[PDB]
Amino acid sequence: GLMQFTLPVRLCKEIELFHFDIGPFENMWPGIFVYMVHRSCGTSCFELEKLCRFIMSVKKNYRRVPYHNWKHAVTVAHCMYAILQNNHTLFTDLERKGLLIACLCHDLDHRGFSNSYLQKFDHPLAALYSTSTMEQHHFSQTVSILQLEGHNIFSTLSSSEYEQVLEIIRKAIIATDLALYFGNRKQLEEMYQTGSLNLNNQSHRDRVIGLMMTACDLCSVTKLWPVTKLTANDIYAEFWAEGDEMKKLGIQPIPMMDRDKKDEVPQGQLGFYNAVAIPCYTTLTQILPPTEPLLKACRDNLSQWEKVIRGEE
Ligand SMILES: Cc1oc(-c2ccccc2)nc1CCn1ccn(-c2ccnn2-c2ccccc2)c1=O
Ligand SMILES: [Mg+2]
Ligand SMILES: [Zn+2]
Repeated sequence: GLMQFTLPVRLCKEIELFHFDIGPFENMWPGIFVYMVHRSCGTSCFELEKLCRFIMSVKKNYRRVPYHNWKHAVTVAHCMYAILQNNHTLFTDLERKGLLIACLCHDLDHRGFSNSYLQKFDHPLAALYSTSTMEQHHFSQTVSILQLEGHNIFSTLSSSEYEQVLEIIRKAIIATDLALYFGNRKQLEEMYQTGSLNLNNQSHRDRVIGLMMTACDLCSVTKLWPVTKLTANDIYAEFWAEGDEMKKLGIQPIPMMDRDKKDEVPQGQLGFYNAVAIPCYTTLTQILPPTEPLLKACRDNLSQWEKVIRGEE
């Protein structure tokens, strides 16, 4: 109870900022997450013994892949922490509980391959889950870990509160399927502009939480340039492995996954910022004004990719 987590001064200050990088010391990431739960949710939200056992089981079930790894899980949870802390009174007690856990669990047991590669491979998961294949798997893995003895961090919730929080986590994790993002943002855009957007309407909250999940998931594009640029290498390390595996199935991959087309990465990032990232943080900033620093950092990184193309870096 009286056992707080405390970070060194630089981390205590910088963790509050959207653009915080969790650093290369893996052994500090569990402490960083508990710190964020305690400040976001409270020292009472979870039994520390159960939370610590949940965290280490989640870590164990992330794989040693270039990008979709334990560091990504904690990075996405921190972006959610920053949004929740800058939007104090907008979110319920259960929502703050659910979303930090949802973010930590959102890519559980990722193999570094897209839904599309699972389908073309004819992976068993593609027969079990026809759409949002990996995301249904990520939710399935979350429930499994929650049901390990001593791992049920929600035990002190009532039956209906427990069902509500698992429903928050399920929708939050499905929403990280980027294929669903385009339509979710368009609906939120129309709702905001026509003025029909209502945060007491559960279906509306669900959409807002979905966009928050996309925003946290894409948050590598909202870091300082050197972090964004170095994270890009890990992202493309996976894309190019998938492209290799597409070639082994006798299918030319999209250029984004074809390592022979490394040259075109700068223009590819531009399209992505313009088509996905900037739209995402613009709509998020309209709905939740205090998330504007994510939009600003994203615009700064767009400007940096424009400089790469112009030969200035
Ligand atoms: C559209 C395009 O075309 C090229 C390209 C490159 C080289 C040659 C020819 C084309 N590159 C891109 C953009 C690449 N791209 C896609 C998602 N992310 C991303 C950013 C943060 N998270 N994620 C993310 C990663 C995995 C899964 C989900 C999300 C990302 O960087
Ligand atoms: Mg994912
Ligand atoms: Zn992710």
